[PDB]
Amino acid sequence: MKFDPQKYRELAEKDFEAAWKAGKEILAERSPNELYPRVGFSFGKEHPLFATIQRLREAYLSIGFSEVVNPLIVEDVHVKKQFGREALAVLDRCFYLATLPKPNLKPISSTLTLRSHMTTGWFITLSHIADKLPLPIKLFSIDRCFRREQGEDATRLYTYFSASCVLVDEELSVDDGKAVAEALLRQFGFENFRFRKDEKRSKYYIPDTQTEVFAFHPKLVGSSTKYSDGWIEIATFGIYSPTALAEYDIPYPVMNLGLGVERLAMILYGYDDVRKMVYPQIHGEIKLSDLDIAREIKVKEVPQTAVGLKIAQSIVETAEKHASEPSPCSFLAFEGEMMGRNVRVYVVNENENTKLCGPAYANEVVVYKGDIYGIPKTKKWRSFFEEGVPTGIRYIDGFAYYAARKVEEAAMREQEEVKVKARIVENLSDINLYIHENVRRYILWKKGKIDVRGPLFVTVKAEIE
Amino acid sequence: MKFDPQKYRELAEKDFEAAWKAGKEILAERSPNELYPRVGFSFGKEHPLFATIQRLREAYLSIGFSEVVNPLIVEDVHVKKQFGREALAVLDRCFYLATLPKPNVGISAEKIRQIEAITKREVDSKPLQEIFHRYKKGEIDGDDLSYLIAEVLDVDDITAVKILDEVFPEFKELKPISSTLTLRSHMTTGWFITLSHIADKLPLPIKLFSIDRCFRREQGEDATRLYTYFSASCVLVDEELSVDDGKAVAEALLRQFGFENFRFRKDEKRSKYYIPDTQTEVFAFHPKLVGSSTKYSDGWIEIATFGIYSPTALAEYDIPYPVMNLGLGVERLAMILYGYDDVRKMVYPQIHGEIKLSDLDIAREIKVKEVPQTAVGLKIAQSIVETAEKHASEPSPCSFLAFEGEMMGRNVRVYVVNENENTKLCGPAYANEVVVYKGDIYGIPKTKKWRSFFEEGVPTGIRYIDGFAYYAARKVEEAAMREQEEVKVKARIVENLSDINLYIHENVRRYILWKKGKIDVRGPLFVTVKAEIE
Amino acid sequence: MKFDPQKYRELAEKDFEAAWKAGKEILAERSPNELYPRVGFSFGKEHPLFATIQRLREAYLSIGFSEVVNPLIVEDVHVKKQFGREALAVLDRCFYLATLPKPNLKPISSTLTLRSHMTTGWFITLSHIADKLPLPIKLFSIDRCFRREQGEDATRLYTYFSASCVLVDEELSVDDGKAVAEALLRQFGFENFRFRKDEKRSKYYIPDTQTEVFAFHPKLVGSSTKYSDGWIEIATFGIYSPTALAEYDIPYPVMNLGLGVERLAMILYGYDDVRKMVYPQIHGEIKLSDLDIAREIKVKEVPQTAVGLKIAQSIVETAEKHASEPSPCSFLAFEGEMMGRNVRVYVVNENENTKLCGPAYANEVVVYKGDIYGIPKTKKWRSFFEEGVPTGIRYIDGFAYYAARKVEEAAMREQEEVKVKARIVENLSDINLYIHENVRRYILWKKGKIDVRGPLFVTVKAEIE
RNA sequence: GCCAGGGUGGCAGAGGGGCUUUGCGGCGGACUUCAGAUCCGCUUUACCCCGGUUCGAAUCCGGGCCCUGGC
Repeated sequence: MKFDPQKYRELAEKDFEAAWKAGKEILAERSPNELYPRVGFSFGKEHPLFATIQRLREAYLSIGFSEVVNPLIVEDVHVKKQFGREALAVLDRCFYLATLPKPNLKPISSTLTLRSHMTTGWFITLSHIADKLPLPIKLFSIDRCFRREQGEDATRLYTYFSASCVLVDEELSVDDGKAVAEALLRQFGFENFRFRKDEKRSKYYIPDTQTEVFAFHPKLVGSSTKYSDGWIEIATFGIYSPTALAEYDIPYPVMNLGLGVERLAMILYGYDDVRKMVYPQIHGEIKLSDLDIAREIKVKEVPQTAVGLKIAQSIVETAEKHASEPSPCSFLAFEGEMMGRNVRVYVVNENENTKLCGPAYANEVVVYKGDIYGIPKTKKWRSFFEEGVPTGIRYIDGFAYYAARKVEEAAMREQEEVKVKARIVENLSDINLYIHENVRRYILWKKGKIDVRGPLFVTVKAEIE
Repeated sequence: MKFDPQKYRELAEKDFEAAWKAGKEILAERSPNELYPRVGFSFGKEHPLFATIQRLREAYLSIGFSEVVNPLIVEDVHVKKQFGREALAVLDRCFYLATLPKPNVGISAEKIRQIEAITKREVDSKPLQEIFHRYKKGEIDGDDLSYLIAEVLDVDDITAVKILDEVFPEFKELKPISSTLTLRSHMTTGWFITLSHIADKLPLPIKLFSIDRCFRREQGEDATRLYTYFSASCVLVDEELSVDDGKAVAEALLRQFGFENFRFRKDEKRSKYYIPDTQTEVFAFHPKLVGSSTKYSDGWIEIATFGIYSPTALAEYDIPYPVMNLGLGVERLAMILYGYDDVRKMVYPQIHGEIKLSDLDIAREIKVKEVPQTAVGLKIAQSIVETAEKHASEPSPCSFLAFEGEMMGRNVRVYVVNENENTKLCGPAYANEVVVYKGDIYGIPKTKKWRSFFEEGVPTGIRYIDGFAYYAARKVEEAAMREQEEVKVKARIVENLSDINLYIHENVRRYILWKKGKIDVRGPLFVTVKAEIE
Repeated sequence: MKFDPQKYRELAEKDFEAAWKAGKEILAERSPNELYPRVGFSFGKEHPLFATIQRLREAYLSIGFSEVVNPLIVEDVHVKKQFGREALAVLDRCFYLATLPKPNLKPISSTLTLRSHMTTGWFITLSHIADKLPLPIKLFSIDRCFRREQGEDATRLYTYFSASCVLVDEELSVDDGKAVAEALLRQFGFENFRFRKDEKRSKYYIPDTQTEVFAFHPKLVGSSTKYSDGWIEIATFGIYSPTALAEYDIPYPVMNLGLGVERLAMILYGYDDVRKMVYPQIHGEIKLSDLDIAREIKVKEVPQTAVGLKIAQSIVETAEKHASEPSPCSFLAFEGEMMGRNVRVYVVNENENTKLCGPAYANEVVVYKGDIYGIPKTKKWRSFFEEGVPTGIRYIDGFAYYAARKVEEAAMREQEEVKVKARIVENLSDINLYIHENVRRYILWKKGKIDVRGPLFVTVKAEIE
């Protein structure tokens, strides 16, 4: 709480030590659900796809290439202008745009298509600058492309990100391509590169320039796949053919290297299935840490009065040392006034030969691997207690609150005697604990279980007058 | 050049000052095209649109929202689910995905095909009535290097393409076929699908954001709208919600971009997917706008919009809780932060010829054509100037000694003179320098009449005599190889850069023209270099 | 609130419109202090110094230079090794490190000094790589330096940040220096550069290489200073002398360009006084937006019961249209049961000839330029209402809550009649409004004022039975 | 959305059924010239897109777009 400088300032000159020790008075007194980790901050988390995209941007910028937004929607005539005759084939893997005619139903296609790869737009862009700006021109762009590859999903998606670039100089060669691929891929952890001529020999690439780049990443050696040797095809590139360049009045050769993001991303953040990486939401991949699930386990009924706390608090203090004495027996826990009149708290076990508290009064709730267990701190369960996140809430701890807050109900009810007992524990409920319905449905969905059980056997009587 | 530590140590330990001055020996003697600005490092620049998007990411992240990738291509059924009846008005402003069907090589064009002479161009090879049939079952793009290179001989596509053109006119009868698939008009269309899968399996509140592309038609014009755009959207999922929660987010978001005051009016559209009376329009005030030419003189501009999804559509996806949705339009925000008036010019500049090259960049591109190739040549010119500088007002004729040394193992002596009389050694334009100012290349002399071109422009540091000098030095150097014995190079008047030995790659030339720039480098240089090589 | 899909899902098929309109039922009902802008998110803000540092890093990286941490604490023998004879002078502007001897008081100096500029550490670093790594070597670093410049503060501080770099190649010249300075400064908005030989001709720089770079920034033209012409000295550089290089076995020339951050930062974020930029906290520069001050203006006593709200709410609805009728007069506002018994709310003015409500019942509280005003939405005050942030809380609005929550006190008090009236308003208090003591001390410190005054003249009687 | 004047080559802007401006600038060449000017040759003979009238349209009529004096 807000204190007074002087007080402590002067109170210090007298006896420092006792002044220091006094400090503890400013610290707040926290109720159950106001304690860690039932309380904590949060923070946004980014998507591996996008993250990688940004990483790609800086990568490209880190090597001279300036950013550009290339045309996305274009007329198929462009694709035709680029692939000479082989263009008919290409237009099959591409989509077209169809609109709905204004009824004064049935969609009407148009010559408009979405670019399959970045290269379709490059020529459009380069046409306006290849002859005006000073050479060498280095441009790059990381945007969306659309492709109808068989029109499936099991293999690939309809929309992907291309991390493309183009180099424009008087003299170029398959070498400049290799050069860029390296500089780019190195910044991502790749260490060794191998280039092999692409067989499909696409017509838009000067015959025999089209290459396929293979890179070595240590993060892949020993991978649960064929990429075990560490290598993978990561990018392709070539030099545009004078044919296509001419279609747009571009006088100089052009080197174009383009890499698929989704793949890099999977490699970078360790995903096996593209779809499960980019669309985790849909493919049920939602996840919460043990710590998070912990924070979600809260007390249901907590003493409202400041007295109730110090009451249930004691209720526990007793059963901690007297959970042995054979019953019938009794121990006074608390004595004081609340709201208006004195009260006494009792803890016993009316049953014959046995123990005051059940063998599970001191079991702690802890989370681990997605499960909410209820277990005694025994060398047996250790691991769970040293790799999971313990709630810090024990059976008694959780019960006592129900008790204390219960006499509180009678206090303002005019009563004079309350019987709050508890035998078995078949869930969190029986222990004055809960979790939001959404986290329940969570654990359920994640096929996780909640083994919160055990014989508590603990009764508490209180009398107000 | 490299030196020796030991040496320099043992010389400095005794006679310091002497070592110091002796340092100059390690520096390099740069030739003309090796001096600033003729040389420079380069760095890449970011595109404003993308830049803004990155900021947006951070901005959202900074306020608790987590990134996500919503579904982009979706079945219009979803729209119909989100707008109830009015769903029609929308789907008309949307694009549908059409695709080319396969050329049915049977039935329709099989009967009237096997009645004539199928193929003639010697190709033979067993009837690929099956390999060409797999084309109706499932093929691709790079499959053209499968039914040719490995079928009827002929590598890759040396004949693969034409055998399809001159033998099968069927391919030129294809037309895209519409479908039920579309391209989201706004991030919202995809939010329902994404939220459907988690709105109840994750802890509340749920804060998700995504900055991705969307598509929409609008009078099919660019000066009225754009075909594709970016939406920096977000959704807030919690039990209790009110437009307040929408305002708060908006503020906390825009506040990271400068805006200092916000106002929220209700949107008259009252869209169906939003609870009635919640679809708010958010207006924010940003300084950069105040006192501007745009319609945002006062500083206020509608920057985003938001509402609370109608429990009607939530059900269409089994979402029990209410959800808040705020959507910022990227391009605009970009335009503001980076000062652009016209969207189109902002994002697609290259196409709209909004290219530019600062003065310094032009200066850097102005090189020196003829440059001495020998360590001797340089000195020759350096001196040719050295003398041409001193003896500048000597009534013609006359002559002066410039350089006397050995070049390629043959003594040489170069001189600077003037043939005519009744004048001075060098023209009144020998001292002019090439400076770049406001996009033009000038050939002016330092004067209180030109100050503005030296304190705002960027001097190349090259003067007529400098450029020329280097030219001559080459000539004399060339003769020292042609084994000649007397070359007298001369330069009268200057019309352009050529008459000075200065040139600029063609593209830069074209750049200047495309920008309506002028190169005014004229003047009477008048100078000759007589060099006797033995 | 959490609704049921089916219900609305089916309820929709019947009559959509009425279903849609029904939606408003899930929206939360917000109390006064739960409304915007009395509620809102927050977010960290970065420091212009650091921000600039980072900008510098990327700048350097953007041009090939790799990062390095150079020695900060070093023996003055190094400075000596570097400045030949002129070193005695240099050691005056530098600090030394002194420790306290272990008493089995009086600090004991040592030969240890903190680097004044980056150059002191460079040689140390370069010595280990200049001959091993492949040329050209490009390194940079942006860290702290210490200097005893006259030992003041009015002119400069004891600690500053250097944005330094070094280039190591076989052939170098004052040109490479200029080149780097440009590439670097351009990325920050500078457009034109001019270099002039530095007079001090420091001995560690090959005689006549030491240069001073001047850059032109449009953001400066028309500045409230001599930097009006747009130019400013931004960085200095040179080529190390063979003398010093030899002291560390470095065989090749070295170009070193170093720029002062604090200055760039001021230029970038528009600060006139260094100290007020980097240490704003100390030099009392704390600031809050009108919007922020707004959020801080809250209601002090708000109706606890759901009834109280709809009560005071009406209390206002009446005085909105009946704040005219001459008094004595009366108007019934609300009639209903709360907690257990019916109640009626009355609003009048027992005084002779006058008006029911004071001429200031409808004045809105709004913030502007750091001041909390209380004014009527009149064409006169417009600006304030269109450039400041209006609370949305009007005199009545704020009072009514006090009223409603007041009958609420009598309701659970057994009473049967409450007189809640209000005449003058000499502050927020008199209007059931407040601001945390820290914001008060704020406005005070910022010499801002709170003109919340005006004749409210409004009484409210309620009777429970 | 609505009255109307109009939508010509790299730039400006005259005319108006087919022949047709002009100036600037540019492209190449010529000069006894010591200063920013001089002369000769030069382009795709230019006038949105779809129809209509016609022997013939950039110049006449309808529709789709673009600037503007305006509602």
